[PDB]
Amino acid sequence: MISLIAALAVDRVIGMENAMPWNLPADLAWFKRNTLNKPVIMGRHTWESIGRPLPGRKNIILSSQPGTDDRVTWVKSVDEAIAACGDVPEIMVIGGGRVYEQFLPKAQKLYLTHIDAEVEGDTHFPDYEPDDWESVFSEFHDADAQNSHSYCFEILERR
Ligand SMILES: NC(=O)c1ccc[n+]([C@@H]2O[C@H](COP(=O)([O-])OP(=O)(O)OC[C@H]3O[C@@H](n4cnc5c(N)ncnc54)[C@H](OP(=O)(O)O)[C@@H]3O)[C@@H](O)[C@H]2O)c1
Ligand SMILES: Nc1nc(=O)c2nc(CNc3ccc(C(=O)N[C@@H](CCC(=O)O)C(=O)O)cc3)cnc2[nH]1
Ligand SMILES: [Mn+2]
Ligand SMILES: [Mn+2]
Repeated sequence: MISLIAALAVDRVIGMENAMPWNLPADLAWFKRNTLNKPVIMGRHTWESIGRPLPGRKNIILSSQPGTDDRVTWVKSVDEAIAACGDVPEIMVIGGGRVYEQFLPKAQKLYLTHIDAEVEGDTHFPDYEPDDWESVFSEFHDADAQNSHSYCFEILERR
């Protein structure tokens, strides 16, 4: 089972200049809760952006080039990435835009954070067919002293 997890600002913006230009500790905490103890697949630019392994998860990096860090697993295709996860119940695809596009056809489940923020982007989440997906969980949070936008956790499952 393949799932995508991502946080989307207005217009599906997910990144700018190889970062997320927001700061929402509560969303990072949701990301960790939903990924811990599962393998995470990411593209090389997202690997660079995070800048270090995510602990407690098997980190699998897609790149056409040989790997440059043996603390993580490097693979050269979608199918190799999936195989490197092994017999696991749930594989978490953690981006970025190019990787999300490739895994979205195989995915059964999306974990999307909808952030009420206007930010210029150079990377987007795929323009996914909404009719394909059932919303099974929604949880809205107002901004607070730690989280300077409102945000909504959503889980969708392919119908
Ligand atoms: N808001 C969020 O939830 C979120 C999540 C993740 C990332 N982001 C943001 O998204 C941006 C990065 O996304 P991006 O689209 O630029 O890059 P990306 O998808 O992270 O990485 C693309 C790279 O991955 C490799 N790759 C992808 N598919 C491959 C395949 N099938 N076979 C082999 N290699 C493959 C290639 O590396 P090579 O060039 O080495 O071949 C490619 O250049 C950053 O701004 C980041 O902060 C945001
Ligand atoms: N919902 C969601 N939010 C994100 O920020 C996000 N980020 C990525 C990729 N980038 C990142 C960047 C940093 C960390 C990170 O530092 N997470 C730590 C923090 C734990 C804590 O803040 O609570 C982790 O252990 O997961 C994870 C992913 C992919 N999907 C996402 N999905
Ligand atoms: Mn806002
Ligand atoms: Mn919805």
